Amino acid sequence: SSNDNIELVDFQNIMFYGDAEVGDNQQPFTFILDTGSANLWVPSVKCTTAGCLTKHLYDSSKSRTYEKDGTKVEMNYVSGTVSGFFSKDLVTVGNLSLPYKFIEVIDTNGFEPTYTASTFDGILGLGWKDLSIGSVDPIVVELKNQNKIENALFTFYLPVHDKHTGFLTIGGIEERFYEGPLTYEKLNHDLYWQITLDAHVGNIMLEKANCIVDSGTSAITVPTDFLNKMLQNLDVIKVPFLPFYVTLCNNSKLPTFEFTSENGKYTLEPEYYLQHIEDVGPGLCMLNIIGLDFPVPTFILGDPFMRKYFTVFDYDNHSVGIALAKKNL
Ligand SMILES: CCCCCc1ccc(C(=O)N(Cc2ccc(N(C)c3ccncc3)cc2)C2CCN(CCC(C)C)CC2)cc1
Repeated sequence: SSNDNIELVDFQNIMFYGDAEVGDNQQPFTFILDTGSANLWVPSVKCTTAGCLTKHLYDSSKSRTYEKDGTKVEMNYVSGTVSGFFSKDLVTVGNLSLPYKFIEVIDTNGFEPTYTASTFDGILGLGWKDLSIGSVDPIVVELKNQNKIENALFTFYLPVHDKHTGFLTIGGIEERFYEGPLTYEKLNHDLYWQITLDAHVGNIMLEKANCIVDSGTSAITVPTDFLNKMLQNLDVIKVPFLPFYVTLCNNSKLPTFEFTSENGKYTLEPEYYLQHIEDVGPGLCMLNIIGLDFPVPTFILGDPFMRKYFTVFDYDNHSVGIALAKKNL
């Protein structure tokens, strides 16, 4: 068949991770595979902060193919800076390798306590060129330019806890991952993977909303007027001053999301967006839904939508393909 398959392992419903390697000595890292960002971030041996000391670390000096670039990278994150510099070396994802401009991270003093909390070493972006720091070409675009993959496209088939493992697949579409038709939705900007759909939840309707498909987000985010409208009378309880909503897991009044285009119709039922706190039926659950206002009405179709729908990200045809994920492998 061909095609590069990268196993996705789940970590307690919050996130999933894939393995990649750096340098020709094959230095192993755990990565967040993030369609909402466009850079490869790797922690350096020269990083000496609590947490870096818990992570797998990059050592340029052990790698014959290291290629100095040193270009300073400064990123003032929300109260605390993340900083490093550019390096080039041989990145290996699955069974493919290529030279790539990544960011060797020196300091993580604004990505805490997030970094130490989780068990990933780095972040690997999969967005578009215009979204990167420096002007780095997307890994998949490059692999196509270097004739290593058939098509400039990747797919996500996400893990489902205690059910199956998952895959990022580079280079072509694999039939085993889905059921039903595979409809395509054209990008409306080459930045995030963003498409135009009509969003409809029972009575509430919003025509031609911007929908970002993003593996790096673990909620469905929703415009706040939408959320407010849609939660009235649902027997849901809002924990005061925090983006959390608590419900019995069997609340039969929970609504289904509806996204429609000319080409297709996508729904996301309660069972896909509930987090189970406890299952002593009727169970306690939280809604995996955040209100979030963008300059333009936007939905972030994150991990919950991707768990149900298999997704194709196509650089060549400037589009996202969506199909129902096979319940099993
Ligand atoms: C070696 C470590 C270096 C990594 C440093 C770092 C780089 C980039 C980002 C970031 O902005 N990211 C990447 C990022 C990915 C995952 C996370 N985490 C870990 C996460 C996600 C979901 N749930 C829990 C935790 C944090 C940050 C953002 C996240 C928000 N995205 C929203 C896009 C939306 C479509 C508008 C844009 C990209 C953070 C830290």
